[PDB]
Amino acid sequence: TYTFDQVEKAIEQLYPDFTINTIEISGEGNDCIAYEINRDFIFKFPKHSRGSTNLFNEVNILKRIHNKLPLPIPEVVFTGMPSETYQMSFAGFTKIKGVPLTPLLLNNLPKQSQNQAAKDLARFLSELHSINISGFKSNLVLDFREKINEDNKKIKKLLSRELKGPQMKKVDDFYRDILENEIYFKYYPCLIHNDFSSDHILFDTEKNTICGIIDFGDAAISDPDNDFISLMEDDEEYGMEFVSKILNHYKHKDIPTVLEKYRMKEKYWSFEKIIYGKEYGYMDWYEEGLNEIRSI
Ligand SMILES: NC[C@H]1O[C@H](O[C@H]2[C@H](O)[C@@H](O[C@H]3O[C@H](CO)[C@@H](O)[C@H](N)[C@H]3O)[C@H](N)C[C@@H]2N)[C@H](O)[C@@H](O)[C@@H]1O
Ligand SMILES: O=c1c(O)c(-c2ccc(O)c(O)c2)oc2cc(O)cc(O)c12
Ligand SMILES: [Cl-]
Repeated sequence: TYTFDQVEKAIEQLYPDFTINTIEISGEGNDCIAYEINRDFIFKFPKHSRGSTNLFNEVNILKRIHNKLPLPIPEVVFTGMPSETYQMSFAGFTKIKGVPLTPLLLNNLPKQSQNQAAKDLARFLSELHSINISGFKSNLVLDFREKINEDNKKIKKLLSRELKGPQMKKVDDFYRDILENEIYFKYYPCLIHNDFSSDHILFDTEKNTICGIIDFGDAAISDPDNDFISLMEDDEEYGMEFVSKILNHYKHKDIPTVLEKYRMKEKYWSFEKIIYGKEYGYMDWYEEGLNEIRSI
């Protein structure tokens, strides 16, 4: 964690001409804390080394796709420096004014506004997924089969003395079932947002139109279907019906596939909670995942 004195000092070092008048905490994620500075900029500071690589990733991707997208995205204006601890010490982005398009907010909109929102997200995704990926930096590729095998290995290392025989057999089976299913690894890899959820979609209540996409730190080259299944959850997201509208504008050509990927992903969450948990020292996510795994 950081003091305001630390943030200001960090920025002053690299941007001595930049006058800081105001600084307040803007937000906080698992990877970075955000500061709003002079009410003009969002500055992200990594909470840890791992978070710093997401920050570093966001900056590189945003630089590459700048003015290629049909909706406003953060623009990099300030960058920090690498250390032995952080790949990037901080970054300052233009602030995009607006509020998040919550499930609540969306469902209260004129049926036309909802439909237009679905159209704007579709064409945003269409152009993003169309961006030319050759000449893209290292690390950017996220091969799904590589991910699952690596995860499987991790679950095995973590849970071998935590599960009983029948319970681990269930784990093996699930991972077996995933890996022997071609549709998961068959996609054309494209540049994807990879955390495309309602809290990263900023909305203009005056125009009743989406006015920005934020938080590219998870972006990668992978399965573009990821950017639909993330919006499709019923608890914290928009739901299968609204995403379906988005799918039509996208001109999507295998929607049951999208659906099959959604359901697999929802089941898979227990395992991510174990892994993401253990890695981020979230003993709460680990125990939840562990308890879920010891069940249905
Ligand atoms: N909270 C409970 C929910 O958790 C996940 O969904 C949420 C994601 O976790 C969020 O993203 C954060 O966590 C990810 C790792 O999980 C990170 O990669 C990402 N950078 C983070 O911003 C995203 N913004 C919203 C989405 N609804 C599960 O899928 C969902 O079933 C479950 O109900
Ligand atoms: O410009 C930004 C902005 O406005 C918001 C934002 C976030 C949550 C809110 O509830 C809100 O009202 C605004 O955050 C961002 C996060 C970024 O990574 C980059 C940005 O540029 C902004
Ligand atoms: Cl300067």
